[PDB]
Amino acid sequence: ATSTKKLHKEPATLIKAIDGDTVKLMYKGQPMTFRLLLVDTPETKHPKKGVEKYGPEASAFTKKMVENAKKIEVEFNKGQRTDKYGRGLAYIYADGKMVNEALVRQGLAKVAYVYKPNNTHEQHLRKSEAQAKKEKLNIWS
Ligand SMILES: Cc1cn([C@H]2C[C@H](OP(=O)(O)O)[C@@H](COP(=O)(O)O)O2)c(=O)[nH]c1=O
Ligand SMILES: [Ca+2]
Repeated sequence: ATSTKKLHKEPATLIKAIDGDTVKLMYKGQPMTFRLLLVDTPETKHPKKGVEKYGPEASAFTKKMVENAKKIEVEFNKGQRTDKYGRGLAYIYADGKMVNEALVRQGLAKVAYVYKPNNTHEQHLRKSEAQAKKEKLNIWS
């Protein structure tokens, strides 16, 4: 934790975006896929369901946002660095834009998994979801 000052923000290079909630970044030389902490996007794959309303689109935001971005950083919480899959969870940042929250403020996502204490950003995306719901964004539509 040295001086850092809480959570640290590490650069990274965008490789390939899967959907709203998941992408492959080159965090410290080495390809790796990442999961968005406290956040869920309408399922997109797994037949165990099908295209969740706002699914395809829900992924038509994270992609570019990352592509249109010239640089991006990753913020590790305080809990586990990755989930039982090899996919690390963080609020991936894009030009100071909280994708996880960005997507939340947009009605393209829901607040899922708040983990203790790997959720040092709860409230934040919470107020947003309330705003995207107080008006009726996509889902909450
Ligand atoms: C976001 C998140 C997902 N996970 C795991 C739980 C879920 O398991 P299960 O798939 O078996 O239901 C899965 C949901 O991630 P997806 O939104 O990619 O499905 O990832 C965590 O353990 N901690 C997390 O913060
Ligand atoms: Ca999802």
